[PDB]
Amino acid sequence: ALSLDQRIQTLAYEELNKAVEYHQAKAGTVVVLDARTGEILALANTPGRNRAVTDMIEPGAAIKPFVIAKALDAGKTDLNERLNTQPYKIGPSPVRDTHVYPSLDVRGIMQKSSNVGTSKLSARFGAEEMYDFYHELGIGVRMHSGFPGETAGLLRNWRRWRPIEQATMSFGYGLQLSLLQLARAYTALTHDGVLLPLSFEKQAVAPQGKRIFKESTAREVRNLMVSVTEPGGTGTAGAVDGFDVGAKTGTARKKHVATFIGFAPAKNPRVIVAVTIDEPTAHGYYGGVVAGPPFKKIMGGSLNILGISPTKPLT
Repeated sequence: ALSLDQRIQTLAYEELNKAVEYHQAKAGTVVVLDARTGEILALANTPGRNRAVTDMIEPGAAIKPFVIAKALDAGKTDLNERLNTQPYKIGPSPVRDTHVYPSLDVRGIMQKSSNVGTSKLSARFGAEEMYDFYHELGIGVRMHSGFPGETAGLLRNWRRWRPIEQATMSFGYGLQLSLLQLARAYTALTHDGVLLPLSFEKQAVAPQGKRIFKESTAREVRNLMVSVTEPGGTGTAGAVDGFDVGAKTGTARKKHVATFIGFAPAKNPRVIVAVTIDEPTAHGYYGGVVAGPPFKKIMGGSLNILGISPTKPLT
C-alpha cells in the first residue's frame, strides 16, 4: 500500500498553489514525511516535472542545524561557549550575517541563523571530515526514487575545496540536493540521531536506518530549533498554534528560492514539512515571509488530520 495520505496531499497542494499565486512565483514544492518512519505522506508540485525529486537546490540556512549538531556531537563546542561572531574575510571573500552580532552561543547561532558562527564551527573540522559528513547525510547520493531525471545532487571532492568553500558549504552554498533529500536529512534530527531511508510504501515498523548523531545531541538540537519559531527567531512565520515547532528558514540566490523546513511536535516529532517557493516576485522573497505561511497551514493541518493533540494551550 502507498504511504501517500490523500488528505495531507490535498492540503499540501491547496496551500502550495495559493502561496505560489499570492507571491506570483515561478513554481514550488512541498514534501511531508512521517518523522518516525520516513514514509512520504505527501509530495506536491506546481504543474510540470516532479521538482521535489528532480531539482537540485542549494540548501542555504537549512543545512546549518546539521553543522551545529556535528560540532556538538564531536565535542568541538558545547551549549555554554560564546563564539565571536563578527563578520570576517578569508582573503578577498567575506563571511557575514544579516546583522552584526559581536558574540553568540550555539542557541543564538541557531536562533539568529548566523552564517559566521556556523562557519567557525565547521572550521573546527577538516575538509575531509566535513565532506564525509555531508555524504553521510545523503548529499551527492541518488535516492533511486523511480522518477526519471532524478538528481544525485552535488558534493565537490574535498581535495578541491578552498577554505572559503568549506565555510560557504557550512551555511548551504556550493553543495546541492533535492527537497526530498533535504527532507530526508531532517529525519536524523527527528528520529533521535538516526537517518531514515524514506519510502513510498507504508511501514508497519520504523526501518533500520543509520546513526549520524548521538540521541542526546539530536534532542538538544531539536530544542535549539524551537528558538527559530519563537519571538526573536527568523522563523516566527511558521509558528503553529498549540505546538512547539523546530524549524529552519532559508533564502538562496539563484531571483531567489525561499525555503522553510520543520517538524512538530518538536520534543516528540510526528511530521516533517518542507516547502520551497521558486522565484517569488510579489509580497516578499525571504523564506520566512514566503514559505513560512504555507508551512504553518500545512503543518497545523497535518497535525489535526493525524489527530496529534496540542502540547500547549491554544491562543
